[PDB]
Amino acid sequence: VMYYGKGDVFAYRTYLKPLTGVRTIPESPFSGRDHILFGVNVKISVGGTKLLTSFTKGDNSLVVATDSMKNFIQKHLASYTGTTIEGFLEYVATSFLKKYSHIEKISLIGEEIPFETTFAVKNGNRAASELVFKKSRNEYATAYLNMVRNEDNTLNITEQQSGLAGLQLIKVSGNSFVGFIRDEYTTLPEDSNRPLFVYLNIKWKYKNTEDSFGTNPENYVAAEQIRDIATSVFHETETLSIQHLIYLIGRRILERFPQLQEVYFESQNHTWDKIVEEIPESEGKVYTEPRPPYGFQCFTVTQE
Amino acid sequence: VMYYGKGDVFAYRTYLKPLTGVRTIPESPFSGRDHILFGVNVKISVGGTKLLTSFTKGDNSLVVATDSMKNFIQKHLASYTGTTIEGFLEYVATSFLKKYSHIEKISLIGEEIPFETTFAVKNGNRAASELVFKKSRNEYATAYLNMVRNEDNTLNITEQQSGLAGLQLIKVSGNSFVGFIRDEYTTLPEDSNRPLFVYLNIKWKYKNTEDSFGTNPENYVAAEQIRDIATSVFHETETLSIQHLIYLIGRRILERFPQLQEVYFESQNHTWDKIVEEIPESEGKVYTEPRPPYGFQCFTVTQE
Amino acid sequence: VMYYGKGDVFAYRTYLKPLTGVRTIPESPFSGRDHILFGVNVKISVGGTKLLTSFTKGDNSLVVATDSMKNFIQKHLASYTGTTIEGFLEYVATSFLKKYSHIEKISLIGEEIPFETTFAVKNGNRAASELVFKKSRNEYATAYLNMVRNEDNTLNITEQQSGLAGLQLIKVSGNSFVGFIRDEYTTLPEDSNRPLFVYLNIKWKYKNTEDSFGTNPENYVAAEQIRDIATSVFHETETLSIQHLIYLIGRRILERFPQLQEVYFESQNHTWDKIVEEIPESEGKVYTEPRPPYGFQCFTVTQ
Amino acid sequence: VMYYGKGDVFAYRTYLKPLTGVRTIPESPFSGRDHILFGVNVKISVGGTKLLTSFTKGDNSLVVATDSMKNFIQKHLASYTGTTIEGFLEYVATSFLKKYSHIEKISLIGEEIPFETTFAVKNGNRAASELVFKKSRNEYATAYLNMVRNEDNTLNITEQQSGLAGLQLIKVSGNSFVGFIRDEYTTLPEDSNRPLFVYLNIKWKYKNTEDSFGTNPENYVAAEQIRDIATSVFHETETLSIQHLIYLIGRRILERFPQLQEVYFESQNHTWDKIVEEIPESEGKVYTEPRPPYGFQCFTVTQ
Ligand SMILES: O=c1[nH]c(=O)c2nn[nH]c2[nH]1
Ligand SMILES: O=c1[nH]c(=O)c2nn[nH]c2[nH]1
Ligand SMILES: O=c1[nH]c(=O)c2nn[nH]c2[nH]1
Ligand SMILES: O=c1[nH]c(=O)c2nn[nH]c2[nH]1
Ligand SMILES: [K+]
Ligand SMILES: [K+]
Repeated sequence: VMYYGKGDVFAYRTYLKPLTGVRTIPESPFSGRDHILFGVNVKISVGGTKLLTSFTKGDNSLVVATDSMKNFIQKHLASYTGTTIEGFLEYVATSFLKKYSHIEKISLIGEEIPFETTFAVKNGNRAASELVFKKSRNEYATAYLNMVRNEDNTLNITEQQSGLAGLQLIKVSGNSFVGFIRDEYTTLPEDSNRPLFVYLNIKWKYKNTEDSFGTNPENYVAAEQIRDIATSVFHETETLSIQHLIYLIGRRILERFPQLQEVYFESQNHTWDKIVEEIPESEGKVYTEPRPPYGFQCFTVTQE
Repeated sequence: VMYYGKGDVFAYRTYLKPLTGVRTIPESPFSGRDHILFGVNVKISVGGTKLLTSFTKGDNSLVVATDSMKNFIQKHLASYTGTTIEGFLEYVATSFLKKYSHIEKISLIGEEIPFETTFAVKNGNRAASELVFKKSRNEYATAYLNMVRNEDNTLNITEQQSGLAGLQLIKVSGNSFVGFIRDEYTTLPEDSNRPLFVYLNIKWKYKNTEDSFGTNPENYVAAEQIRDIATSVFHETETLSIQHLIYLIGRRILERFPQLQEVYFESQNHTWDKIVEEIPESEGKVYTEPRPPYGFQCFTVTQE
Repeated sequence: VMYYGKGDVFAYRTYLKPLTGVRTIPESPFSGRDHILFGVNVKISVGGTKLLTSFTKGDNSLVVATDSMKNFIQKHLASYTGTTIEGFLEYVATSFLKKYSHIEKISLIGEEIPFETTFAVKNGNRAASELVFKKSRNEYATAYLNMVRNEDNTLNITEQQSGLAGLQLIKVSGNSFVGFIRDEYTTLPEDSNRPLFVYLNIKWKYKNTEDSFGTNPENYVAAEQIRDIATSVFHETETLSIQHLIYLIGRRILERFPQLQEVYFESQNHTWDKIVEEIPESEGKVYTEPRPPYGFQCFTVTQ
Repeated sequence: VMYYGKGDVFAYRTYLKPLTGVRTIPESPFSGRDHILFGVNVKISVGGTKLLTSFTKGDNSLVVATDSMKNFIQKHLASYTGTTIEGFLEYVATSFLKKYSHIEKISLIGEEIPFETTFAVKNGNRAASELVFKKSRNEYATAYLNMVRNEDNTLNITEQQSGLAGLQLIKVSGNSFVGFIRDEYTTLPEDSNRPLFVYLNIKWKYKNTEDSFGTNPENYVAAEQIRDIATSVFHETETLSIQHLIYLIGRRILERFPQLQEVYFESQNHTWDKIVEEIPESEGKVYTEPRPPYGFQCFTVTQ
């Protein structure tokens, strides 16, 4: 292996072109993005056979400084005329390979830095502010792109993936975990009604990479829509396990977005431990945080 | 000093009595709390002269185990019939001093563990779920209560404070920082239009402790309402500094809630560094994260 | 309350004057610091009645920018000719009040950013490198100082405290927790031999603030020495609780350092849950991490 | 992809069999581990075609609960008679596949939870305590293993890697970064003498997986030895970049350990920004923390 690059390249852009013209689904009100404020955290990795002597001999002649990669990304966010993180990565990648002909491969990650709207009173009414936003440390969209230079100096995308990370969902009832193996290693009781708490990271891959860019926005799959599918399916389903839930989420995603080829889940179980099972004159209960060990699941659903 | 206790006592309750009957303000739609899910992280500290030998001699005779304090808190969340974190702390404190007559002082912190609503489709329409909620790692309500046992075995509250913590607000324009001291230590340029990014922790104290409990909910001051005041005032104000902003927020809080005696702010400056000042054919700009050092302000506004 | 300032002012200096000739105690090999690399994270807070209009009116006329306070701290680390964090804070505080006559109060915290030695082969044998150091995320020294301007324009230190933060110690055996209250709320079993795991933050105050500066190193109390007292006392003591342990650590500190007036402890309990009590043909056991709730204690011992 | 498992399975064992008799290298004093306290954080992942319906149908008939995998790991730390994390993973993997015939693949990660010795006064002199240890949040050893069941029902290790994570090293002088591309995107100045601060994660693969287990300790490669090679090489080398440094560390590792097939590096640059270039009557400088963006390098050296 031989790569180098820059991580935590934060870049915040005001007044990116808005995303509109999207295709709606039943599970989501999502209709676009205003883009008054657009934040992204970028990681860039580059490789190429001609970088070998930068390691073996300390020869920096063909080294693009990682600080210069940071400048490149931040300057390109200023000149980007598109509407998605996916399209921003394509713009950076193509531009970088065109600039540096000795680079054979570039890999990019972009993570949304999300902001939410806030309320303000003016002119006699309360409305969402066009100026003041709230930083969110909850779920966020992601994008991944890898591009190569071939022998003829043409460029090709070699992998693209979009995602939603950091979704944390708890369903207070309507979940069971029963019927698992009971042997000399089993101390977990069967539970016909648990408050399942799952962390979800969901990633999708398009059949046609062009649909990821937003240039024809009706073919874009928005992380907001994926989020809303996940919450709807969790609500709708008497869950039998996390494994069962994520399969059903993935099936719904692929049904709503026929332009997707596959969806990949990384899930974790953070369900609370029960303290009080019955409260006089109430349907409530009390729970608390478990010990650190967490279950996890990794699963792909494909159109096939 | 001589105290001991338990921290990170997480407790999650389903179906707490809902908070309703609140008094509204122009800046906020807030109208109550459903309390389908109510999470709190509690810290308890206790003291008393009769605990001295637990330190000086290793005599545990009068030691309530900190693990038992955890049980006490979690069991009392199950039996709590009120509607606020403030009232929950009062219930725990009074109950604990009544149980343990050798304890002279108790201090409690409760921090909300907030959950947000999610969307689900059922019966032909999309609506907010009554079952599936999203864990929020953004701003959260707080409460503080200290109670003492006097010589006659009567109990008194000796300090109460409510709060909002973890609010992170960025205003993209309409903020200046000019006119500060320019001497041999000054390298900061004057800036007539910066994207001010502030972290806010806001705490308030009631004139009458009873109003904090929710028993007559029209006198309660909700953290949600305080949040919405903060965002409105930030939007409304051409800010001249963070100091200027927080004074104005505090004045608005005290005007809207005459039952409050004072409000206290801890603010931090996290404003981004500018990278690109002018973009062809756009009003946008690009910014990035600053170096670690952060400014901060601590300020009290009183009805007087 | 009316204050403002700057936090997370990191400042690293190479080749600070070495601290040498500190009086040793039996529990610790410490006698000084080479200061090839000296790192500190500073927080500065300032107040004064003349700052009122910066809040009430948005008037920045008397505002020293917090960015300028960062420059002030960093430049003063370059000009500091002393040997301790405590003395550096005094130098910053005195200098700032002398510079800015409208400021009536300054509070400073300094937190060591610690670096440990590493091995390098020099002339065929391993020795400590004089160039390569390892950044440590374990325990670190601390210092606090509050200085005011009086009505007669003299400057006065009103509060000083030094400390050791982030010490995490686990003693595998030789600890009990028995005899506590057993009532309706008690589920914890008594334990005559637990692997007590404590986090310790230890703070001390000097009788004479000048001793904190290091100018006469013989009277300086080093956080490294406090660390080694804590480990020695934990080892020597069949503990009966954390409360019992911290009292005994405090007494030993005050006995070793008669120039101190007080020692203050903030401790937390992080003892593991036992999973396997007996292993064939072994004295060992298996444990795991507990649920999140943690006990804590706060206690002052005075000289 | 179709896998599931358990993460953050902490397990602490007292009095694991000591690791002794490891062949030493010049850069390191390491020859063994006392194992009075042995901590590991384990992650387990399992797969098999017979798990399909647990996802597609909600059928838990063939689901080993992830909670039960936690019990399995913790009980096997109690019964483990060997001396290394690598060997513990092999024991868990073999045992799990032998127990659960429907599982075709198991992947394990083990991360050391390191504890350092402390001083106690014993018979009038400081010595290392045999009871009191300090939890370290610095560098730690790692191990990875993937084992499969073949069609003929033999079990086979398909991947093994050991490592050292979290090493943070700063060399105050004797580092340059010059000669890189200067074009429209370049603002970084050349620097002939920077205080290079690197984070290093170093991973190695053995030619013969058995050598990783420690059964013949003479062939075991200890993370402590890798650490000390890295510090020695950093000290000895006038570095020309991180890229140059990690290549040289890798070559030294492979020279010292002919039983290794490869070494893999993940490095990050955290070098401070210079604030004060010259201090009167001193060789020292002042630096501060940079903005967040960090450089990184990934590189394999092969035997
Ligand atoms: O949904 C779950 N899947 C599992 O595999 C599991 N194991 N323990 N609890 C569990 N819950
Ligand atoms: O609002 C601000 N207040 C300050 O005190 C300050 N100092 N630097 N920047 C600043 N911004
Ligand atoms: O040392 C201890 N002190 C306490 O107060 C306590 N409570 N539970 N366990 C404890 N251990
Ligand atoms: O050692 C370094 N390698 C790099 O690639 C680099 N880029 N900026 N600074 C750097 N330092
Ligand atoms: K819709
Ligand atoms: K309203």
